[PDB]
Amino acid sequence: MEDTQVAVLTDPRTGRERRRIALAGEPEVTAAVAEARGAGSAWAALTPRLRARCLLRFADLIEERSAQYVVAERSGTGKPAAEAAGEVESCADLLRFYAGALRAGTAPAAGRLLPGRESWVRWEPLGVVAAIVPWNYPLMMAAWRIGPALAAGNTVVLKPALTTPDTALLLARDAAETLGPGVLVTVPGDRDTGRLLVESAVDAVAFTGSEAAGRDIVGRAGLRRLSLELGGNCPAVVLPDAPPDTYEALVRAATYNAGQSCASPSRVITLRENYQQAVEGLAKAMHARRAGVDFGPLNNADQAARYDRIVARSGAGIEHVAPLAPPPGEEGGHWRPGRILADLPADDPAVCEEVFAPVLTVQAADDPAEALALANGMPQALAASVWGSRTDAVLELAGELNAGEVWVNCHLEQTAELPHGGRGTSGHGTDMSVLALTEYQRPKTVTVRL
Amino acid sequence: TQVAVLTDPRTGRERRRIALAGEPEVTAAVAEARGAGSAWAALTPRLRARCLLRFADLIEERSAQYVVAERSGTGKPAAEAAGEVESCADLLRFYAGALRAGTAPAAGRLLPGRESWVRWEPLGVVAAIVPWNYPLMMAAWRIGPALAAGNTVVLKPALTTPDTALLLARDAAETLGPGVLVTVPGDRDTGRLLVESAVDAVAFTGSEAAGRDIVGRAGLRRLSLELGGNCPAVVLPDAPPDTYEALVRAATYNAGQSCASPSRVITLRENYQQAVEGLAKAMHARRAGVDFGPLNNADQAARYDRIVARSGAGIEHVAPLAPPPGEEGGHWRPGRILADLPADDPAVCEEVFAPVLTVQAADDPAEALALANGMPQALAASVWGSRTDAVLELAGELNAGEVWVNCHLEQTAELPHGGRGTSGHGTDMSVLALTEYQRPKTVTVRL
Ligand SMILES: NC(=O)c1ccc[n+]([C@@H]2O[C@H](COP(=O)([O-])OP(=O)(O)OC[C@H]3O[C@@H](n4cnc5c(N)ncnc54)[C@H](O)[C@@H]3O)[C@@H](O)[C@H]2O)c1
Ligand SMILES: NC(=O)c1ccc[n+]([C@@H]2O[C@H](COP(=O)([O-])OP(=O)(O)OC[C@H]3O[C@@H](n4cnc5c(N)ncnc54)[C@H](O)[C@@H]3O)[C@@H](O)[C@H]2O)c1
Repeated sequence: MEDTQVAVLTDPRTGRERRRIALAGEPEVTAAVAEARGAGSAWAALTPRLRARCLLRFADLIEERSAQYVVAERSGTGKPAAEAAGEVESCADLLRFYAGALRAGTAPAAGRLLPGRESWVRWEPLGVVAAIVPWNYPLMMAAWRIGPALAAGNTVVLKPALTTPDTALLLARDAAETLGPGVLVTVPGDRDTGRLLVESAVDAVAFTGSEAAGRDIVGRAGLRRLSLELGGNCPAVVLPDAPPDTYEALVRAATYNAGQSCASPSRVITLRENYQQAVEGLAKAMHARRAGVDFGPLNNADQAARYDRIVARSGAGIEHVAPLAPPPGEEGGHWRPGRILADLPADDPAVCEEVFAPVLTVQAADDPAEALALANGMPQALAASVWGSRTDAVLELAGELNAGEVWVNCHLEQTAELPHGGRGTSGHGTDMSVLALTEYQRPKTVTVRL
Repeated sequence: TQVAVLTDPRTGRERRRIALAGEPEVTAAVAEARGAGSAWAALTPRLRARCLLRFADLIEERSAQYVVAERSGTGKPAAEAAGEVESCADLLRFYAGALRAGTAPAAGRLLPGRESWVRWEPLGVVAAIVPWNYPLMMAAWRIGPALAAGNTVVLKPALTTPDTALLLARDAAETLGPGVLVTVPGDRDTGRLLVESAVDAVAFTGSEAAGRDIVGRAGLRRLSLELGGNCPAVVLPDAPPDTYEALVRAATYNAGQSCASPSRVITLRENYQQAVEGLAKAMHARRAGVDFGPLNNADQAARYDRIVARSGAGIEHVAPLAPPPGEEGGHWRPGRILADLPADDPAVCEEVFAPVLTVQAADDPAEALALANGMPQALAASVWGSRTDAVLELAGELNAGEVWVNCHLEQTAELPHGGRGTSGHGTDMSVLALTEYQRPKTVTVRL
């Protein structure tokens, strides 16, 4: 029976049609998983040398076509040119990192561990990995999952978010040229496509997205290996001797990708002495950041309405709204301005919810110990920053914060070598660094009687 | 509070009446472990390792009581229980040492103008839920790395075998500090209440059905699963002379109640009959009640009966049953060799969890590998043969976390164990186990 599900995608900067795309249903998901399964034996049988070379060519091909990736990434996100260009560079770098890391791995030392036996330990891939990724960093979130998965010798079915299939489709095209047909397969679709993929004949699921989706996936993934990266609600603890550029730096991080980052600063926590300085300093810095000029739109109409709802429900006694300046002809885009909210209770909706927009709340604590309690007082625990001059104060807080990343006098700065990953309700995945490879491979002990 | 009335599996007679924990007791146990978490996590690695070394030595100092306790609800022979007490202490010493010797991604100037480093941090309170087949060792496998990583632990032993878990909690209190390890006896609903409690992670060892339930019940808690095996032993025609004796020894260890016990013997056509007869001769010398212990409980014995009755095996060799006088009411089942059976036979596809071996023939090593890898479960395997290229090529191809060559069921604290497929994806033993119980933190400092 002839049947095609269709999405008419729109540019978030303008609201106009940009792309009509067919969505994958059960037949396309089943076929994609079978294609990756069929490519698995030849891909896994490559030596590390040959596998690394393929991934290096993959990264160079992305780089060679970087202008095309930049346009594709911006079409569905509204990202500024400079942010998209940086993320294409970071994508290729991450692939190069794992290309090199897959040859440099270690295992428990081999030898005579049992009397009269020679033993060693080898690492082996899981098989087919499903990677399901959101719209906020389509290319980078794809790279975080497929990089280590492919490098560990798995094949991959990649399911991008409904509004941002574009770079995932280019990745599949360029992987076919450099890794081989079927090694990386992309299936565009909405949430239902993702659910079908989780129930398919894949060996593992690598998910990045909302907590509600994460909780649904846990149940329906069964005994498949599961890696979750969920929301953050990240604190920034600002001490009275914080450096002069603290407010500019925090506002720069909060308006990067229009504040649509898991690890963006959200909950600014000061002491009593610097509370009003921080509110005014953040308000002045944010006011210089104009939506439509200095950062992009929110991804879609649901995000903009959600922003509106949380702002309306907040009991903030102080509210500073930055300018809204959509370019000519872009009034139909999902533009929302920067906001600073202050004078609000510890359980305020703007504090407790992940706003996912350039909104900063400001709370005051009596002393560093209460600031730490506020910072660690949320169920999510992903990233954090500390701002201050005194080594003992900031490094002690850095050890105490419940987060996979703690920045001191900076925020939202990442590199392929250093891990990222949550606690609490943020999921327990590890992205970046050599530590990410372990999620996609399993050890085998071989013990030989002499 | 409900009271469980436990019986001795060697006799069927009452042996212990012990409280079965419900929600109030589970909730209080988790709060006790949570209250101990801050001081335990604050110990330096030097002090934490010294605590765990004293824990291991206290267990060995009290090994006679651990042996009696372990045997009481299992029926294990004395020599097997004594060896498992030694392995328990050794594993604790291994993780005492490993916790000081860890590494992390190298620190330094990874970003311009930034100094970065990576530290490891505990999850918090870990729930350890373990089965009755190796009560002490499976407790050790979970609590060892969890405690060494700075977590406190709530340990939920199987209903029929709380005995050594209670001793561990007493001896942990004396060496690690009160509340660092808390033991909660109970049944599967005690375990479900623990999964739903305010623990940060669940480390589970047991049946596939329970694992599937726990996945849905555990929510966003970090989860580690060690589930069933159905382990093949590929026996080539040039396998060494002691092959059948060694396979039978591994299959009757702990009355075959091992996740990694050999189950599916797979030969070629030229050595098929030799294997059936050699295994039957070796198994016939192992008499249930003298040379190995009972099955754990009446459910296990009935499960044995159902699988054997359902099998379409054309060949069946039954070893003798010889329970001592006074032990006629225990859950005794004999060793068995089954052969001449289809590839989807119940005895082949199910984990019998008793001293039963099936024997199947393949045309060549390629088809032997297909059979060995043709099950949903994928935990451990062995290969028996003399030629280096043949056995080592098979060892690479088998889907298993452990492959033994010309041996079976031999483990040590340094070397990992862990499943694929429907066997779960946890890692036990080796330094690799520690990662399940800790999380990295990148600290990046602006210069
Ligand atoms: N922890 C991290 O590293 C990280 C990184 C980026 C984003 N995030 C989080 O992701 C969230 C973004 O929200 P969103 O609305 O884009 O997330 P979402 O969960 O709605 O969508 C994410 C992806 O999952 C798919 N999906 C949704 N429900 C599914 C289901 N039941 N089964 C299978 N697939 C399903 C979607 O189609 C999409 O591809 C934020 O909470 C953010 O913090 C976390
Ligand atoms: N390393 C491994 O992979 C490994 C090691 C030993 C045993 N095993 C497997 O363990 C199995 C033993 O079977 P069994 O019947 O004793 O196991 P089981 O799953 O019935 O019980 C195991 C433990 O889990 C508890 N439990 C049961 N259901 C639960 C639930 N829904 N939620 C929480 N806790 C629950 C029980 O009370 C007990 O403490 C075998 O299949 C064997 O292969 C695996």
